[PDB]
Formats: sequence, structure tokens, C-alpha cells
Amino acid sequence: MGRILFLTTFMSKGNKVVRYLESLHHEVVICQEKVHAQSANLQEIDWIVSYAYGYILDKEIVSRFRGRIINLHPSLLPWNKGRDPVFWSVWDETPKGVTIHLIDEHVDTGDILVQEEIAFADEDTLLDCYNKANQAIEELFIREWENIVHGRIAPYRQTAGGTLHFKADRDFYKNLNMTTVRELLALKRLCAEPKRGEKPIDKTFHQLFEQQVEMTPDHVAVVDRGQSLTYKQLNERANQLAHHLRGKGVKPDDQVAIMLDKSLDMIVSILAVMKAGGAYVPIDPDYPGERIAYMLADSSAAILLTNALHEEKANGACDIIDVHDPDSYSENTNNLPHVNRPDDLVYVMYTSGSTGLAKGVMIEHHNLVNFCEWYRPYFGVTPADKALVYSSFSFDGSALDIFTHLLAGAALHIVPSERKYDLDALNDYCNQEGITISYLPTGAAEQFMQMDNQSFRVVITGGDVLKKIERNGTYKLYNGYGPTECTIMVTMFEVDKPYANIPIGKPIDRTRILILDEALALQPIGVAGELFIVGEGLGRGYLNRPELTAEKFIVHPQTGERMYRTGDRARFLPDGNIEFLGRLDNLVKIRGYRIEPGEIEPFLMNHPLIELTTVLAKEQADGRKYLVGYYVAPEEIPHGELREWLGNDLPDYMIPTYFVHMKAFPLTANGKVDRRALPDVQADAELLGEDYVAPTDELEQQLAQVWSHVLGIPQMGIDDHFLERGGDSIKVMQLIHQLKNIGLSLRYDQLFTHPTIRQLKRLLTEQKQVNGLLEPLRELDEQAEYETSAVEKRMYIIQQQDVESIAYNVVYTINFPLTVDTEQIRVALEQLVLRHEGLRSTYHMRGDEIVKRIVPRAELSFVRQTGEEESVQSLLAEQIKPFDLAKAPLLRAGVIETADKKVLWFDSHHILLDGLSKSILARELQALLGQQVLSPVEKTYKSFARWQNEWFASDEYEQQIAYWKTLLQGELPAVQLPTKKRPPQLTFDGAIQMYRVNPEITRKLKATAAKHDLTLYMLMLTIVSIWLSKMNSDSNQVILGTVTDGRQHPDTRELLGMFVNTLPLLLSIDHEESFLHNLQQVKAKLLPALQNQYVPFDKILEAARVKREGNRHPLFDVMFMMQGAPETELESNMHHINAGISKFDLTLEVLERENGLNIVFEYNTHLFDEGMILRMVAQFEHLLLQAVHGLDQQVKRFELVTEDEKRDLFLRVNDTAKAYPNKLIMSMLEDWAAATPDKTALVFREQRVTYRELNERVNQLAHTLREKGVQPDDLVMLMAERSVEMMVAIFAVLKAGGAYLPIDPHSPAERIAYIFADSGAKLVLAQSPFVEKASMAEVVLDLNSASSYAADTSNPPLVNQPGDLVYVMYTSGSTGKPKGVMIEHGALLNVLHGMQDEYPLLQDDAFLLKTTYIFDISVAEIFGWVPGRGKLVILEPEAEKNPKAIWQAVVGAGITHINFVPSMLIPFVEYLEGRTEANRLRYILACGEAMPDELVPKVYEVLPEVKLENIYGPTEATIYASRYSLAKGSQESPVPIGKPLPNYRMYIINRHGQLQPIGVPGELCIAGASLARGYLNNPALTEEKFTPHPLEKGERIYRTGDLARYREDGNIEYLGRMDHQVKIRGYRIELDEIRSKLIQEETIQDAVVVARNDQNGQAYLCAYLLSEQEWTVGQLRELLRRELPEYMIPAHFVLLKQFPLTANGKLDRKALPEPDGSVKAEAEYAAPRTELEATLAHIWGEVLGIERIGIRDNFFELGGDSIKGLQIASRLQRINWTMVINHLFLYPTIEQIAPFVTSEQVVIEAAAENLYF
Ligand SMILES: *P(=O)(O)OCC(C)(C)[C@@H](O)C(N)=O
Repeated sequence: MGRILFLTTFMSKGNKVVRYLESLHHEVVICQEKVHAQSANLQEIDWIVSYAYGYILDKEIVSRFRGRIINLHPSLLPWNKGRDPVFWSVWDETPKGVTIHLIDEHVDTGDILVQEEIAFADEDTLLDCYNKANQAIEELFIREWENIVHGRIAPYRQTAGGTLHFKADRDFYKNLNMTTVRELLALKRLCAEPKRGEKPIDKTFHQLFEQQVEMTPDHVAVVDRGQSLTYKQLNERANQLAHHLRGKGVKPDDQVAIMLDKSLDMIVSILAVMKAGGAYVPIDPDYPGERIAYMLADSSAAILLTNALHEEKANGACDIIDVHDPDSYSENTNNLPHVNRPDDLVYVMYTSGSTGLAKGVMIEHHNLVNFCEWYRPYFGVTPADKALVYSSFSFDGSALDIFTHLLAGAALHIVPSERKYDLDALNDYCNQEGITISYLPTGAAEQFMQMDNQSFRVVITGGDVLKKIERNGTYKLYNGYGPTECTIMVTMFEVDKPYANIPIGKPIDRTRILILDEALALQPIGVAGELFIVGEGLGRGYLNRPELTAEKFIVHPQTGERMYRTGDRARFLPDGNIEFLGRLDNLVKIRGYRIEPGEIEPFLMNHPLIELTTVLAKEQADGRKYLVGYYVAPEEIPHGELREWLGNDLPDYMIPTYFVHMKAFPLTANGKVDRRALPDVQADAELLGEDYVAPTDELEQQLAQVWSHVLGIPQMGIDDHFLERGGDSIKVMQLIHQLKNIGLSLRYDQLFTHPTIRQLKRLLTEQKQVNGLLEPLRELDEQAEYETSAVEKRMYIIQQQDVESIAYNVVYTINFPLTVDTEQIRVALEQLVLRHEGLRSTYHMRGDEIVKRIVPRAELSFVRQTGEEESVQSLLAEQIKPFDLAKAPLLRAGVIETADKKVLWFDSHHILLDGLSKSILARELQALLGQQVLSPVEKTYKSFARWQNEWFASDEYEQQIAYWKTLLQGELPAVQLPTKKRPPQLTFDGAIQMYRVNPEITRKLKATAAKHDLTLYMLMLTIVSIWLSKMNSDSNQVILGTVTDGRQHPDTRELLGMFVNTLPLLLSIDHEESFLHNLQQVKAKLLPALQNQYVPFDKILEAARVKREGNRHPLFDVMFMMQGAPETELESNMHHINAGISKFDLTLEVLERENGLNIVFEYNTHLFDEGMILRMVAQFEHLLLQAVHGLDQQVKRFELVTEDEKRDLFLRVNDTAKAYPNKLIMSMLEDWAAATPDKTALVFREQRVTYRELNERVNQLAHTLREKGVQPDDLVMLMAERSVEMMVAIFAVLKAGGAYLPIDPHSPAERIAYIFADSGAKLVLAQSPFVEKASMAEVVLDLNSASSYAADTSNPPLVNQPGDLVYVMYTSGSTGKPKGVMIEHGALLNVLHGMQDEYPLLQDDAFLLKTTYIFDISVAEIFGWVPGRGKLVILEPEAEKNPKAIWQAVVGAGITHINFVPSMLIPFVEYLEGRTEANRLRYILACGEAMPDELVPKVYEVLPEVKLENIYGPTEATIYASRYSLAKGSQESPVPIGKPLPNYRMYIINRHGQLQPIGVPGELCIAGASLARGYLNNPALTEEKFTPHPLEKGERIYRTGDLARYREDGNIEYLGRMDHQVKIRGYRIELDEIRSKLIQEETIQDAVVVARNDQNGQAYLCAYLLSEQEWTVGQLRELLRRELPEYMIPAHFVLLKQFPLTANGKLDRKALPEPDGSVKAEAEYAAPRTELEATLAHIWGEVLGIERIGIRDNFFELGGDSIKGLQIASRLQRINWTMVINHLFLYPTIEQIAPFVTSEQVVIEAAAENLYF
């Protein structure tokens, strides 16, 4: 050992590494500060270990301790050196790992000692990768420190390469800590500066235009009125005016104004200024004369291009160049020499309408070129297109209309103001001229969608928020976004489907969009922020406004890129698109809620009458703001209708206060809706619309003031709904308490039946006035010990079962800015310690009573630590320690300070801190940190405990107990969630998963509940109940737990203590009714439970007499909680920490945060994993969206399984399509017999039949059957044993045309006469011993008489289609008389081809005919050899029971394929174990019953190289349906029946016909090609079992009646019949688990487990066993009590010798002994009456070794052998007690053999001692 100097700055002082070094008994000196070269901490030091050290050691220290300074770096060096290594490992996509290296004089450039490779997942957050890396570097140290300190590791130098990163290089990506890895990279690809990007722009617009004029010179360029201009004509004319302009003094970057109207000369003038070298300044001729003069002076334009009509509008301010004067055009028509560069200005357009007069935005040539070169290929603009010059030329909308289409050869069409505003005439012009593409502003576009257009193919819109997508046209709709400072637009989106917020799209060419926060840092995907624009669109800036240019056009402080502040809020969507979220200044406060008014307009325009809408947020002089909803409709809409239409999806404050009807929205001269031209409302004096009905009396006024105090709404109306205007459960109790001071009593349920003041008055009329119903809480006097509450006694008892448990520790974290004083927080916390007695309360136990003791003062543990982002969790973890309830304070605090935040953490116990106590602790701490004075407390918790304990003696408490004792009586429901194997003991290890409900859906949830007199909790509880029901196999009742506030006395809502109470909720789900009906039923069961909510949970368990199990929590196993919105801002920034604990199997907590819902899924990690919970979270979201949109839909119509799961099930299971030859099996025989007539086909006994001999004899009987009246789909019955004649009959039946119906010859006459009639058949092909057995039914032939054959040996003609019957197999199933399954040829062919693809029987192979032909399995043996042209070895009749004969057939005939039903394979492998004969066997195909798990190794040990296969299939699916290949080294927990065969499909549905997900059980259904036509002469049963289903799209499915479940692998698991199911209080059980112990018992070879209903009806768990030993009940019970719990412990164990199998080898559950019988059981104890028995008990105790022997104990049960009896009889003989060893077998007990053991009386009278002499 040696001294170690541990250097850490951002890690803990007692890390996992430091304390492991102390376990090895090292002296670990810890120094967190900068160490000097000659310090005391450097003396007598042998090793230096560093872990997150934030300083650089001196160069002397590195050399003085060279080879002795070890560093722990969580990065795979040389990659990611320096600071923040784990983040840069993910962002730069470097290799991942951890490194323990040596320290040199640089940053992480030392020789590596040990290095491991870590793996991060795509769905892991960055914080998750931080913990996973910190653990690896700590585990790597623990694993290798001994090898390091002992020199058993040679340092190897770092390989070449790697990255180096410093501090503050991450400041741009600070918000992305909770972002997944795949989303972090997705943002990188979407926002990182591209390497090479695109080619740099090197052209101006007039350069590219002049090149297009050379390409399409005679194409039509511009069309105005009826005249037209070609590209050459337009080019030459502009060149003429440009020569004049340049000669007049036009230089590059000069600004030439243009004041013309939309005409051909406008296009000429624009191109002329460009060709001259300047930039055109568009001035609308209709502007005010002051606006015109402002632009001319601001632009400093010396030349103005106008005509004579608008000439005087300049007032002689410029050199007027008339566009109609011929002298203004020169004679030179050639292109001018180029004097411009791509950096020169191309146009200047002024924008305004707000702050400032007007600002001149300057755009350059490269800006416009980049847009036009993106516009043409994006929309496919060709010279065949025709565009519309719609927008005013003073705005970039015209730049898109003109410049983009000119560079593609298209034609421009000028729009006069006669059609610019009459959109009906514009649609006429477009349809009659062929206008194919154009840009229309948002307002004009939405009013153009109604017109019937056939000309447009692409219509682009933008400017305002697009909401309308339905249009009367065949054109594609595009939505664009972009400021005027950038070129026209920067993002484009094709509107493909309806959207709530239509995205603005993805950036264009050479353009990148960033979503940044206020600190200019990158926001994660989905997080809102300010939109920034980078790329070639950013112009120069504003004209003569350099301050505003430097304000909006900024270079980024870190990325070093020029960006434009848009002032708009947007977020990135996961698809890569951007969506507009509003302007950063248009956020207004309505009723105390910050809302975006743009979120109201889409719902209002969805009204069937509203076409346009705009919601403004005006204000009054008092300061309050009100929302006004302007709408354009054909006529006015009543105020109540618009209030109701928006009340379906929006809250009350988002419903506008007033609505204004408009006929046409006033547009500005620029295409936008004139917002300041909308009519201001007249009633703007705090008017409450019109639904306001003023209070008419003194009670309605008194109720309106109480409602105003609780809800915070001024002037309430008597018709206002409580829940609709912010009403909550807490606010209902506040209304009740506020009425108690008035004197009126209101119950909690009566508010939901009287939700308005109008109804509340009518209820409070009969209610008495001033009575003082509420009594004040009496403050207890000072005592030594105080009383504890019922919940405090429970929480105490909980913490006592494991005194070191943190399962009830309450840990929260708040992230403060670094500017907050750490000690100021500690002082505020120490003030809260004395303010509340709970923070100074200690709990002890006086005898058997738990009492509380108050302490005057207690010191607070405030641990200040320094940490990094990637270590805050590990630091906080090491602080969560168990609490001693006898010591105060029950709360520990501390602040972890990082380089960017101060993380305050506090850990308390649930005995003190509950839901409301957290809210009060937040408000008081926030006020103390704000230096606000607090009013001292008035009440204490110790006094409420006294008041409540006395209420436990009242009559109302007994009345509430009687509720729970009757509510929870009888058999309660059982919720079997699809969990993993439940551990024997209850486990508390857990994890969480979070699901966010967006604000929009949250608003629709709360508006729905309030509209139907429900709370959000009632609505969520119904969805949770349905969600649990559908997972519990669509049960009708469910059970779950909930949490109430438990604040009984109204004076306790300001105290700090444990008040919450747990309530069981027994709810019912009616799947046949609507979602609204179930909503009322959940409330009808919740309100009576809340009326009895103040009975402690442990008393409720006692009243119900709930039995305690080990695997499940008592009563319920799923918990559902819900908290309200945070009261303060500090509570909203608090974060609840879970220390890997799940108190229940599954816990759901709904938290109202950020105007949305954060739903937590706390689950036990032993029952669920990461994948299972993710499925259930998606299913809850799927049910929530279906329910909120289907209020009136039946609950049965809501599906649980998701579409991604349905596609996953299709591929892994039901993708079995394969093309198979349609050649029938009777033709394949005659085809093979033709090619190979002299090949062996059948082998019976020791005789062989060739293909020709077989086919010829088949033809003779066929020709005989043909003339007998055999046609397709005719039935002929067979009565023959296993022989060659049976095979000839079957094939001759098929060749003749009919189907063969197998009948056992040895079947009773009662059975045949049934099939003889049900089938209606006539011919009976029977053998000689069974000819008269048909009783001459009709025409009976003799298969052994040559008269029944013919002489024609030629193949009969083909007379069968693939849809004709091939055989009819009767079932004789349980609970029913035999039914004839009709199988067709194509159905049989698909299975034979399918089984040949998996187990190919080739020509050199053979099959064994051993299954009785009245079973479908035999058919696979009858025809299984034909496809591969093999052979069939017919076993001797009744030789299927002799494993000797079966094994001889496999050896002698080289059989490769064999069928074996289980329970018949076990006797076969029991014969082959002591065998060694050679075998050609390849496949053992098992079918008929469930395969025992122990049989798989038994088969592979007696037969290596074989392929054991478990196969399942009902008779209605021909032969088989699914298969599963079993391997050697395998131990499957059941025997999965596997996946369906080719062209087979299997579905597992519930009781409502919905596909069940993985793990959830249901009914197995078959579908595909090989389905039976139906049941013979039973169309009723055919409809019940062969039903059409939407899964097969109208095609039939066969309902097997078997219970089954999907597995994560995809193989289906057999769970037994749907009927004959055994449950344990609803929670079911698997009998195979009980049959495990029977196999574990070596002497118990085989045994079965079922049930039997007793005389009264209760089924007892009867087990049937056979073995070589005699047991007892007690011995068999104890052997099961190993791991099998008591709820599965059976009872009657009747001993058997063989199992009652039937003809199919399965043990008849009926034929099992019904009334038990030979159930071995023990007797009582002992009573050695006489000393003889006591002597017998002592001698038995010595020989048998049993220290306690009873007089009624069986000799053999205590270890009685034949050797023991001789010892016992010998010891008795030595004390004169004759015992016969034979009697011990007849009388095996002491008392039974006591009268039979006699004495050896030796008399001892002697010979007459009186002797003489
Ligand atoms: P409302 O039923 O929505 O309130 C929710 C509960 C029942 C949790 C609340 O009343 C409470 N803390 O008891």
C-alpha cells in the first residue's frame, strides 16, 4: 500500500474511485485546488490519481512523479482530448470509449495504460451518455488498478490522430443536453456550415438574361394588353434605354428611380437600369407626394424613369427621362459592355408600416441570381410556362414574378388593377391564357382557391399565415417564407396534406436557417427560438441606416457568420422543416396566460361559413388586453355560435372577447392584411360580450364575488360555467371553504350538478345562513411527546421494514443562475427549518405507539460542491442517503456549482414533504430569496393529528368505512398487465419514461371535460382505465390506485406535512358504449370514493380483508396520480428526481407544465424493460388522440396496437406468400410413375410396390369408381386398416374425381351411422372384414375382392379442379358431435409444397405411415412422399404403440421423415437410449399436443443429427399451420408453436376483434390459402368459425378457439383452449409452471396438472402424477414450496401409473380421475401411550434417524427400508420384544404394530432354589 494524492475539481470528494482505493487500504489524500511544486500534499506520495482536475500541474510535478501520475479521461484517446469529451465524441462522430493514461506536459497526450470502448445508443440523451461514460472510467479503474500499481501493464503510446477541444467551445450547444443522439446529429447535418456547399455565384442578372435571350430569342417574353414582346425585342429595347442611361452618368451601385405603372415599359425600364449598371428604385405612382419625395431624396436618385402622366409627382426633383420620348432610346441595340459585379446592388425596395418612416432595403445581384437559379429547377419552369406579374413592382413579390420566369424562357403577363382585385375575372384570364405558375399573397390566394381553375400547375403563396388548403383546382400549393432583407424567400414548403400549422419549409440553395435563443445559442429540435438566416440571400442592409443594419445583420460571436435577426419565433420539426410560431413581440397576456393570437385563427376558419379570419389583441386605457376575432363570411354569425365552435378545441381565454363580421379584409398596398384598418370594437369598456347575465339578487352577487376571488375573473355572470373558466378540483374546495365563512354548506359533488351561479343559488336557497359549520383547529398545548397521524404511522412502518431504504426519499433540483448567492439560499432554508415544526420533528416509538417530538432548533446539512454538466447527476446521487426518522431535520440540501449554473438540490422524506408542502416550500423560498417578509405560521401539524384521530371515533368515520367494506367485498378484478416474469419477492427497482402532451391537445382535453361537467382528472382517469382494460384483454372492470390531497381541515392548506391518502378505484369500462358514456361512469364511481376519502389506506385494506401476496402489491398494482399547475415560478423550475425506484409495478403522474401535460411512466424494471414501456407509451398516446377526437365513438372501436406494431407483426409473421405449382397430387403420381415406373413407391411388411404397379392398380379401381357414379366433390367412405389397399383406395378416389372420407373400421355402429347420415355418401370402399360393417348402407365394394376392380390399367382422365374436395376429415371434438371438415385440393397442395420446402423428402428418402388415417396428420404421410418422388413405408397395424417396430422401420427402410405426437415420442426415446443402431432419420415432426420442455434434450441425446420440429395446425387449416425449429442447446420456457407456413397467416385477436400486441393474449385465428371450405352440412357452424375480417379485407379467418400470445421473436406461444381456462382470483396461472417441479423431481418421471369443479362448483387444482414412489400431500406440498407460491399451490394429488390417452395420443382431461381417489396424505403427530410404543418410538428414532416419531407415522415414509426393519427387530429382541419384520409392511405404524410385538418372557422362576443333599 501507499499514499495517493487524488486530484479532482469537478467530481466528488468521496467518489466510487476514492473509496475503492480506501478499501484496498490506501491513504487517499484529496486536493481539489491548484497544487504547488513544493507543497505538503506532494511529500511522501507514491501515486497521483486525477479525475476531472481543472488545473494544470507544474512541469516539475509531472517529471518528479513521471510514471506515477494517472488520469481518468472518459474518452477514447487520442480522440476528444481536453474539455467536454463525451459531447464532442457524439457531435464530431468520433470513436467512443474511456482511457486511463499517464500525464505529460500537454492535454491528454500521455501513454495509454488501459482503454475500453463504450457504446452510445441513438435514443440515448446526452445526459445518458454522460453517466454511461463516467461509470465506464470508474469501472475500468476498479478493474485495473491492481494491475497498474504492480507494474503488470506496459504503457503504449497514443495512436495517430484525434481531436482536441477546450472550454467555452460548447457555449453554442448548451441547450442540447436532453436531446437524443440521433436528433443531435440530425440538427448537425441540418445546421452545420457545409464543407464546399455550392459553386460561388459569378454572374449578374442581366448577364444571365442576355444568355437566355440567345437561347429563346423569338419566344414571347412579356404580354401586356394584347401586344407582346419577345425576348430579343425586350432585350434590344432595354439595351437602347441603357445606352442612354449610361451616357447620362449611370455608374455601378447608383440608384435610378422608376415611377411607372404595370406595363411593357416597366419591364424595359427595369432591365435598362441594370444594363446601364445601376439599381432600380420602384416607386408606386399612387403613393402620397411626400412618400415619393422621401424615396427620391433617401435614394439620392438623379434620374427618374416615368412618363408624362406621373411626371409632376416629382415636383422637379430629378432628371425626368420619359419612357415614351423616342430620344430617350438610342439607336444602339447591342448588349452594353458589362461594368457590374455580383456584389453590386440590383434594386432597392422600401419597407415600412411600423417603426420609422421607411427603410430602404438593398439587394445585390448574387442575392437575386441565387434565388432565380433555385426557382427554375425547383418548380421545373420551362419556356412553355406562363407567369403572372401580380404584385406591385415596389416589392419582392414582383421580383419573383418577373426575374425568376425570365431566366427560364417563360412568358410574363401584366395584370391591370381591373383583375388584380376581381379574382373571378383573374381566374377567367388565367384559364383563357394558360397561366401555369405564379405567386399570390396569402390573402389573395385563399380567396383564389374557391375559383375553378384549370390552367395553374403550381401556385406559390406567402407573406401571411396560410391556413386554407382546399382548392377548386389541380395545381400544387406551395407555402414560402422570407423577409425583404433577404431575397424574396428563404424557405419553401409543398402543402401536401392538412396541417394545424403549415410548415414554412426547408432552406433553399445556399441558405441555412438557425433557431437560436436570447444568448444566440443553438436551440434543440422542437424548442422554439428566434429564426436566423445565413446564406446568399442576405443583402447589404438598409439605406442610410447603419445602426439598424448592425442590429439585424449581425455576425455571430462564435460561428463567425453574418446572420439576419428575423424577430420571428420558429422551431425545427423532426422531418427537417421549419414552422412559423409567430412574432417575438406579438405574445400577449389574456386572463394571466401568455398566448399567441395566431393559434386561434385556424380553428375559426375551419367554420363552414368563414373563409378569412384574423385575430388581434387590442387593449384599453386600464392596461388589460382583449382578443378580437375578425372573420369574412357571407353573413354575420351569431356570437354564441363562434363561442361554441371554438369551445370545442380551445380554452376560454383563447376565445376572443368580441367578434367582428367583415365582407372583405382590407389589404395594404403590399399584399398583406391591413391590421390597423380593421374596425375597432365599439363596446371597448371592459364589456363582457353578451353571455354575461348580471347578478339579480344579493346571493348571486355574493356567489359572484366568491367566484371572482377563487377564479380571478372580474364581474362573473350567473351563467358562467365553473369548470369552463379555470375551475379545478382545488378551486372547487376553495369555493366550498369560501362559502363556509359565509355560512352556506356546499358538497363537492353538488358543484358538478350546479356548475353555474344561477343553479348554485337555487341550491343554497333552502340552505341555512350564518351557522359556523366550520370549527377552528384547536392548537395543542405544550407536551413532551405529541400524537402522530395515521399517514405518519404508515410512513414510519414503511421505513422500518428496511431502515436503509431510500424508496420514500423526495429529491428535487432547481437550476439557479451563477449570480445567486449560495449562502443566501442556505440562510433562507435555515429560516424554513424554524418556520415549520415538520422540519424539526422527530418520530420515535413509545412501546407500541409511534409519537412525534418537536425540537427547538436543528442544523441543516448544506453541502457545497463543484461539478461539471456530466457529473451533476453522480454528485447528487452520492447524496441520497437513508433517513433516520428519529433525527431532525428530515431534509438535506446543497448546491452544485458548475461553469454555467448553480444546481440547488434538497432531499426530504415523504413523512414531511408531499405535493402541497412542495408548493409552499417553493413560494416561501422564492419570497425569502426575494427578501420578502413572510407572515408567521398560525397552525401546526401536531394539532391536526389530534383532531383527525378524534374524528376516527365519530359516526361519520364508521359510515365511510362501511363504504369501503362493501365497495371492496366479493371477488375484486385482476389487472394482468403484459409484464415480464414476476419475481417471487416484491422488487422496488424502477425507471421512468416521459410523454409530453402538446398545448393544443391539452386545451382540447380540458375544454372537452368542462363541456361535459368533468375535470381533467376525470377525463384522464377514464383514458387510463380504458388503456388498462384493453391491456387486460378488454376487461369490463378495472382496479387502480390514486392519491388525494388529504387536507381534511381547511386550516391545514398552509402547513408542511404528510397529508396525502391512497384510495382504491374500482372502475368499469363499457366497450359497447361511447367514450362520453364511460366518462360519466368513471365520475359516478369517483365521487362516492372522494366522499369517503378520509379513511386511511391500511384501514381500507383491513375492512376489505385483503390477502397479502408476495408477487403483487396489495389491492392494486398500478397507480395514477395528477398534480395541478405550479403556483410560483420556482415550482415550475423544480425537477423531481427518481433514484431508480418504482413503488408500484407502474405509476402514472400527470403534471401540468408549460401549458401542456408531462405524463410520467414510473415502472418496475424487473417487470418492464426500455422497449416494453416505449410500446405502452405510444399506445396511451394512441388511445388519447382517438378518444379526444372520438367522444361518441364506441370504446371497442379504439385500437390499442399501433400501426408500426402492425407492420412489424406482418413482416416477422405473416409475410409468407410464395408461388406453388397447381398440379394436383393424383397427377404427380401418374407423372412420376410414367418417368420412373420401376422405382419403389410403397413398402408394406417385407413386400414392395413400384410406381407402375401402384398407379395401374389405382387406375383399375378408379375406372371402377368412375362408372359407379363418382363426380367432382362426391364423397366415398373408407373402412380399411393400414395396408396397400388403403393407399390404392385413397388415390383411386382422387383419380375418379371424388373425396375420400376416412372411417375407423373398428368404430362403434353408433358413430358410423352418424357419419353415414351427415355425409350423405353412398359408396363405402371397405376391406373384406368390414364389408358388412357398412350394413349395406348403399353400394359397398370390397377392396380385397378382385370383382370390385377393373381391367383397364390406363390413367383415368383428369376431372378435378384445384377448388374441388380432396378429403373430408371428421373432428369428433370436445363438447360436440363429429363435424366434417372439408379440405380442397389447392389447400392440401399448399401445405405439401410448404412442408417440402422446409423438410424436403427427396427420391432417396422415405416416410413412415404410423398415424391413424382418421387424423389429418396421417394425410401428410399419405401424400408427403409424392412431391419428391420418394417412398412410403406402411407400418403394420397397431405397431404405432411399439417403439421396437417403429425403430426397426427407421433403420431397415432408411426412413428420414417421421411424425410423432408427444407422449408417444417419450416412449420412443426411452427405447433408443440403450440403443446404437444406425439411422438415416433427419426430421422428427411433432404435432398434436404441447411438447414438454424436457423432451427436447431427451430427443437430441438419443438421436443426434436429427432435427426436432414442433408443428401446430387445426384440422380446419388442412393439416398444419405453424412450425418451430428446436435446437440442441436450447431451453424454451414453453414450446412456441412458431410462425405460419408459406401462404399462411395467423392473427391473435381480442374479444372485440382487434389485433393484440406482443405479450397480450388472445384468440388464435388462421387465414390464407390452405383454409377449409367449411363444415359439411353445417352452414351455421361455418359462419361462426369461418368469419370475414378486416385483417383479411373481407376474406375469411378461422377462429381456432385457442388462446395464444405473440412473442418478441415473432413465434406464437400456445396458451390452451379459450374455454377450460384456470384463473387465480382473475390473475390466471399457467399449469406448465406447476408441471416444472414434477419434472425437477427426478423420481417423478411425468405428471399433468389441470382442474375439476367440485360438487358445489368451485374447481380444485387436481394434479395427476405417476412415479415409482408413494408420497403424501405434505411431502408434495413442501416439494412445491421451493419457488412455487402458495396461490399456485395445488391440493389433491391422485397417484396414477399411466396417462388416460385417447386415439390421438393426448390425455383425455375428462378420462382423468374426476373424484381424486388415490391421494396420499399424512396423519397426525404422536402419543406414545404405553412404554412399549415409547420403546418403539425410541428404536425407530435411532434406526430411521427421525428425532421425533409418532405412533401414527408410516414406517416407509420416514425412510423405511428392508434393512431398517431387521435393525429395529434386533434391538427389540435384545430387550425381549419379539417383532416380525413382515408385520411392519402390514402395520407400518407404531400403534398398528404395538399389539403384535410380544415379549420373550424368560420366567426366571429358576429350578427350585430350595435344594438338598
Ligand atoms: P381534481 O379531481 O382534478 O383534483 C385532482 C386530485 C383528486 C388529485 C386533487 O383533488 C387532490 N390533490 O386530491
